[PDB]
Amino acid sequence: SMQEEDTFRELRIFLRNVTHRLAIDKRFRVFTKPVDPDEVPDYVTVIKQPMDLSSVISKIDLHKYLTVKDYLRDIDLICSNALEYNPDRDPGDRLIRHRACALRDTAYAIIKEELDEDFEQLCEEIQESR
Ligand SMILES: Cc1cc2ccnc(N[C@@H]3CCNC[C@H]3OCC3CCS(=O)(=O)CC3)c2[nH]c1=O
Repeated sequence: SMQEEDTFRELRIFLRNVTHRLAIDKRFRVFTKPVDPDEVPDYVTVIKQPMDLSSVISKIDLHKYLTVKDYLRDIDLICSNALEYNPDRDPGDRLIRHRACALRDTAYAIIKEELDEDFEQLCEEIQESR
């Protein structure tokens, strides 16, 4: 219905705003675009589902997220990919891992403060009806 389409449009607006606020944070620059294979050639072989904030924006615009839970799965993926690919004790690896956890924590904190639980519940119930 028109009301359900209005609901998902509001969701997309909300998700674009959250994602933009993450994307403009200097700490998260490394997560804004896909990994360049010329810089990191074994990434594609090690990480089976690459995810980044530009891919998240594309997925929002392709109507791929019907709930905030589905969106947070991809944010969690950005984080888990970083922990998997950069597991070493070296400062480079430790920096990106800290940034990855910060990205995750920041996304969850924004959502905790600004997502209405009844709005998310509505999204989930519409999704479950399809
Ligand atoms: C998304 C991503 C991008 C990336 C780009 C370059 N190098 C990586 N990993 C290196 C693997 C071996 N040890 C050093 C690591 O690079 C650390 C470096 C810290 C600064 S940063 O801006 O977070 C880019 C990664 C990278 N690992 C990644 O997971």
